[PDB]
Amino acid sequence: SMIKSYAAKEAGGELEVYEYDPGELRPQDVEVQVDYCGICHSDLSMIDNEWGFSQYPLVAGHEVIGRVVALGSAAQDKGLQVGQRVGIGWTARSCGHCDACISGNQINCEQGAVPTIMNRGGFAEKLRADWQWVIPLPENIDIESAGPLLCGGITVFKPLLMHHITATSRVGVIGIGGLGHIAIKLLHAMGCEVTAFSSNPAKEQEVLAMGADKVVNSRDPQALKALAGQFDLIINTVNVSLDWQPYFEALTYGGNFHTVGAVLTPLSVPAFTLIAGDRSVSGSATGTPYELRKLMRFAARSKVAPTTELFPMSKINDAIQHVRDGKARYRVVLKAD
Amino acid sequence: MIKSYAAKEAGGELEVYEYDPGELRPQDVEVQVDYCGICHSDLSMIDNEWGFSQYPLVAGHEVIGRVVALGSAAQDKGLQVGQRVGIGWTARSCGHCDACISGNQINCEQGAVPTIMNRGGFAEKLRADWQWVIPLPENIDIESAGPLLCGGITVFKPLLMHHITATSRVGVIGIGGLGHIAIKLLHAMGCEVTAFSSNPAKEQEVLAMGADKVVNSRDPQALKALAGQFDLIINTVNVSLDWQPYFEALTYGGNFHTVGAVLTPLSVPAFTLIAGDRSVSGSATGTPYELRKLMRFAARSKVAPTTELFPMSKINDAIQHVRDGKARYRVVLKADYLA
Ligand SMILES: [Zn+2]
Ligand SMILES: [Zn+2]
Ligand SMILES: [Zn+2]
Ligand SMILES: [Zn+2]
Repeated sequence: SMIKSYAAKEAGGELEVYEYDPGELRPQDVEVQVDYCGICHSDLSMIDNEWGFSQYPLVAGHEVIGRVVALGSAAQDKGLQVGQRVGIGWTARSCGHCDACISGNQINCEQGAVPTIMNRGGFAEKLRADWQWVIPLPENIDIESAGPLLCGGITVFKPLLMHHITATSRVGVIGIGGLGHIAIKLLHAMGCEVTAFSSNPAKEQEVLAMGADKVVNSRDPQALKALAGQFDLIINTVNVSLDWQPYFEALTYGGNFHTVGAVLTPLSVPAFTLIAGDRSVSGSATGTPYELRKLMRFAARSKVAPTTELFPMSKINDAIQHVRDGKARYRVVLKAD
Repeated sequence: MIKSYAAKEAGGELEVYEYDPGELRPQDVEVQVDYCGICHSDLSMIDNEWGFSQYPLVAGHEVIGRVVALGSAAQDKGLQVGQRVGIGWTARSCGHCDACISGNQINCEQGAVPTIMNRGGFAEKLRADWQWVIPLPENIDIESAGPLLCGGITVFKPLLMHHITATSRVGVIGIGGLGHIAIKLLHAMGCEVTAFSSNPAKEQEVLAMGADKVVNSRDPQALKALAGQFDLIINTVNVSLDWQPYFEALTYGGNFHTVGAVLTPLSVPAFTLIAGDRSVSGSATGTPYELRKLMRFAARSKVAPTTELFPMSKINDAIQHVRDGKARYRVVLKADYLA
């Protein structure tokens, strides 16, 4: 069989129609027909070979909502049926047997979990992934907006799990873009007291409507100092460098500053600041198959969805440029056409 | 063909609908939609609340977009292909009646044609007469500008009618979709601004909008204490309140002005008007020139509605959000792939 895809033929290149033969389905593989595929900056990073391990032709896309079209020989009794609506996120394969995998922590597999993009992603009519990483979906989920929940959604949901966040938690979110807006929606659904930190507070009382209780300028020193010791958790979602110190001091005792933004400049973390408040600084990215399964359920039940905008896949290069130019409001989703 | 989201029956959900606009009229301008606000007048038209809806119905009348074509007679009318422009409640007027020829086109003697009726902005593209295609300042925020074309002009127009300046003392009844824009605009004009609010929990938020004072509209004695203190009071709510304390809150020569379409007729004692040389007035949307001026003023003063974004592909969710009373404070659709 041939698979029709949109591929980059060189680093930073525009995507071209590219047919490839995937060969026979591996025993653990599931083949999925793409209905929708989100785009995020990680696709751009891979297209651009920002991280140095891209291989060309490169088929990106890792935020897929689609339907099962075929099951490998060892995936025929793994809870999935042909026709079933499913999702595929950033990861497609893990080893299964290392301590991380066998304990249900497959995203941390010791061999390095395999990105979906590496075995050819969702910017295509079809893709394949290991059955463990093919996420079953709730019957009533909104499929047009669900794709980014698999990348951005799980990225901001995971710290809520790691730090045992409940409705009485006081949580701050730095950045109100693609990731930040989903974090605010999820926190609001959890009943938490939510503060957003943004660049432009007055031109974002919109953020209050998203689910924030309070909105503060992310650089305003007096505002930030006044919040000393107030927060159980502050999630950083931006990948630029800020003065982090006031945010560390805004943590209550036992509080956590948690970055899901891949800030390039290392955080400067004074031991005394950690010591004085029994504070922690941590990080994470995407989650396990179980966490993904749980998030999609929670989002469907709570009626939480990312703010998306649809592009036809036939205009995928326009869609990518839209994301590059910072125009996404807030997550671009491709519709397979 | 133009792809749109249309209601097929009164109160129905919107469905993808293609219609043929025919050849561009000589005075028309075709606009590609980038954003379109939603307000309750879209809902009233979808629901046929007023009895003159025609189905299939393409609503939407708060459009920010770009010129994609100029009619033959609209080629030298200040607009260029690619230019960012707005279309509000109105799409056409006759041009030749006393109202139109004098620069009062919204008061067209024949009835100015609503954008909806002409096929509206819940679509990839729409058309309007070039006079009603409002040019925009280069630096305006386009994502939030849409509702200025309807809600904005609605609360701006009484400021023009009553010659409001920074020395004016102005009250605003209601701090929802219309009230919040009124407060922001009045603050940008330097006025002394009082908000009359039914929700005591929103007081700090309303102060933050630009109100100098917030008064509990459910407290009869707070209102009575304000006798004779206001030059203008703008009603933005569409429910029947006791208007009398607000009439009495007007100074001599003062004005009560409703932009709320209250269904219970206002009870207006002649003696109250007489004793203070007071007036009760109303209005809705404005002329092309007033719209042009409002958008310039809003962009320069950085006044923008507080908006909530949905893609147009989620228009039925967005409409339900507005129906359920959740708008905080104006819902805007972002145009996206229409299949
Ligand atoms: Zn492993
Ligand atoms: Zn992603
Ligand atoms: Zn309107
Ligand atoms: Zn006329």
